[PDB]
Amino acid sequence: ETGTLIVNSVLLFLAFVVFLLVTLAILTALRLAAYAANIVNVSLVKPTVYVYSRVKNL
Repeated sequence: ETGTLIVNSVLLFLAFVVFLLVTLAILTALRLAAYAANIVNVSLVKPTVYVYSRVKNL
């Protein structure tokens, strides 16, 4: 091409999203591992919402 970065970006971005979609949840497996230092290696992001607003306020 003569500088077409849309065909290479639109094609990659597509295969990229799907990758991040699942690859994302994976990162979660690590988070729960943190709670393992207290009781069990189980945790969630629901109770973490408290920070959602905090970070936003900052």
